[PDB]
Amino acid sequence: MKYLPQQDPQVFAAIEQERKRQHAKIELIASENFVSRAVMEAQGSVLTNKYAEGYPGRRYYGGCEYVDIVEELARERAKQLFGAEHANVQPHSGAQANMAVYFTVLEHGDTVLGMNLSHGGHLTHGSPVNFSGVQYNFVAYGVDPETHVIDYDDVREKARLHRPKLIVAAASAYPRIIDFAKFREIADEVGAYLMVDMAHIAGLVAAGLHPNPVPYAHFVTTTTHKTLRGPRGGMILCQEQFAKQIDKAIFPGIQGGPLMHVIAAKAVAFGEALQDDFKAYAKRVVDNAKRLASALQNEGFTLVSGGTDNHLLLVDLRPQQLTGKTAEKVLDEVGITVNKATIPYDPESPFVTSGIRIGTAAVTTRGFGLEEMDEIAAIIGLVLKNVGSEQALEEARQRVAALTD
Amino acid sequence: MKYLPQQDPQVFAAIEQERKRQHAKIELIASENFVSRAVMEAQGSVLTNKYAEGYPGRRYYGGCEYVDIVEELARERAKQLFGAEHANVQPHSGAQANMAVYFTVLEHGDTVLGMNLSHGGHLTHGSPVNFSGVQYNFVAYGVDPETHVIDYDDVREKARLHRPKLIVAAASAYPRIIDFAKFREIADEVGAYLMVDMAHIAGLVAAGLHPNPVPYAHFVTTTTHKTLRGPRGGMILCQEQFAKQIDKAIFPGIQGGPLMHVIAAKAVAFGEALQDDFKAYAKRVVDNAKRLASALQNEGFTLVSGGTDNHLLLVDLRPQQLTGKTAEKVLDEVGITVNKATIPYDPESPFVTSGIRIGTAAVTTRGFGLEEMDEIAAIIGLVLKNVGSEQALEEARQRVAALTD
Repeated sequence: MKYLPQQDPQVFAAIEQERKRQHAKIELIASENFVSRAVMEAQGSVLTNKYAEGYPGRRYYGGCEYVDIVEELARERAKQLFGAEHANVQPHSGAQANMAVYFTVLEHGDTVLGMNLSHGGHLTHGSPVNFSGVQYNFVAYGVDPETHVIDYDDVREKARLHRPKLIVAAASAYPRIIDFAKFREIADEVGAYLMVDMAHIAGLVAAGLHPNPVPYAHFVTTTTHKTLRGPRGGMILCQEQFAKQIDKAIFPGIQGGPLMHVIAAKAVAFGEALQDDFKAYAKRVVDNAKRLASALQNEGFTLVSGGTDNHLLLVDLRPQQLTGKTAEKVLDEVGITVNKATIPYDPESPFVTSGIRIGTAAVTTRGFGLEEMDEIAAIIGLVLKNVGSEQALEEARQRVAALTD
Repeated sequence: MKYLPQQDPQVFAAIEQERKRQHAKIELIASENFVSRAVMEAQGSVLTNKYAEGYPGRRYYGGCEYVDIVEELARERAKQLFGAEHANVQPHSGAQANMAVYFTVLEHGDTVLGMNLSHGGHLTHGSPVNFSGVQYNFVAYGVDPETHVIDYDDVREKARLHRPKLIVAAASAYPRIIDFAKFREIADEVGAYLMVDMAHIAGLVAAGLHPNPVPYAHFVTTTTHKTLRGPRGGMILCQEQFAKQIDKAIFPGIQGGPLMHVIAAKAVAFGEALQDDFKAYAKRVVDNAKRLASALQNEGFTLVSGGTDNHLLLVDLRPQQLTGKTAEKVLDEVGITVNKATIPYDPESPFVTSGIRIGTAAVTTRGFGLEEMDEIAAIIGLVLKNVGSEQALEEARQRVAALTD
């Protein structure tokens, strides 16, 4: 940076702290990643100055010729990446992408069937303190209490009983492959739309390491900042038959001016994802997650569903008589960042929990491999088996530092 | 830029076109401005990598110590700038800022009273194709058909008749000072909340050139990218008594992860606005708008309300037998960017219109003054009085080029 240090010493100092923090810690938040310098440059461009309500070639402001090129690059590369008939790259966030789809096909009070929030479902999949659960009548399907895999007979029974207008598949904390074919079959049975929220798994889908929801879903929503490794924002994919309706839902429905600089950054991230090396990266994410899972089991930890098919895993800490809150706190003390997480049929509140959620997307981006996964698991074991030993915690601290250089 | 040119030639070429476009054109879109290099650097920072759901010191993710500092700088500087008891700097946009306030105090189907959309009111103030008009029952107050000033007796009558739960004041195309005291008096009479959407005038308010709505309104919403000259986004100001409710409306109500890099950029923009030179700038914006108004009248143009008290003006093109659409198109041909705009009691559709909307915030930022205002008015006169003369249009083109260097 050149201008920020002089203009705003306070903001610059805080940003610099954050930058150094991102290098020093072992970042295991499943939803996080590190974007490229190109992506950041796009976000830091003069495109923030441009009002561009509407869509390419159909704007409500003149002078959009070039931001049109940018948005179209984003849309076309997204369509290449996922094989979708239509893309809307304007959603400000995952929240707004989901909001727009709901706005398109539902009226206030309509019944929607989503994943149980304590079993992996997201806040925007029906929380009663979120717009989703306040605006619409959400019911939930669950995972099997033993396997922790989605119970498709439960999905089917809930759908047949409650007759939702929309079924939502996908999750913020589900460590196994989702069967989109079965979701569509159930949706077809009850005459419901199917929406898939692939936010967490979007990069994996792009790399062919998770089945693609696009052929099975009427709508696919996603964020651009998780496994897709792009800027912070949302996107909607859909068949051509819903394109007009989806576009109208975003604008003039639920948003105004799009963030053209962020859309530029989306285009850049999609360009990166189209490359062979992104596919290799995504494989290492999944490989690393399996390795970390196995290594954690070797340390004596129980994992939700007994492992992982994707980028993320959940540790069930009940055998160690620890809460997720306690584990999160102590791992923070040694420089390892995780989330506390509710496990299926968790006896604890969502504010305490019996689990931690871990993902490998971020550490994989920084070049961590299988050996690093073994060491991360060993450090977690050292810490969680010795929460009362300051010497153990200091050793962990030193081993964390050794990993991050 | 260093990394974008190599990584993504296509995106870089389009951004470069846009940058050069921003220099070449006379940008008169009332809602636009040019942000500083510091603001852009903040947006282009690694803060995009950080999930920070929740609020400073009360996050749902660890490792937020430094992004907390950034958000708090934004909130505290906003409170300094506007004298508000509470700020929420998380809204992704003006749309979401407004959405959050509505979510806080209204239930589905509640009556809201806003400014007539063809008289200056915004899309999010009750359009039937926007969430506002679909989710809530909007009624409208109008301006006087002769003076084009808000008819406060009409505000009062509509409020007393329809008994709204919320009254919205403020506008996307109102060229005069709004009387917030009178709005609060009417709101008090009918037991309604008052929300002021100061998006357009926020920079002017910060510089003491427009009365501050904060003391009169229960909620004040704004964008950060118009006269405030910040990054693209939203903000809500309110009294302490609504702070918890407003914060909960943004999260977990209507959004997820905030854009921490954009929040950094907001902090920077607020820092700039706190400086003496921003106050001088804002005065020049208003001075330039008055000068441009007077110069346009000298050219024989009729202005909505007969002039301006702020950054923007509307030309009523009916005396010239031109539509706003025609004027917008031909001005585009010579390198002047305006919007077509509905005038009060416009005989034309909102897609054709009888007016153009012009603002001086952007040209003032690039250093234009009173002499430049005279020339801009003279060029507009030359063009709009000679729409069929290619030689006149080429002369205009050359005079536009002379202004932008």
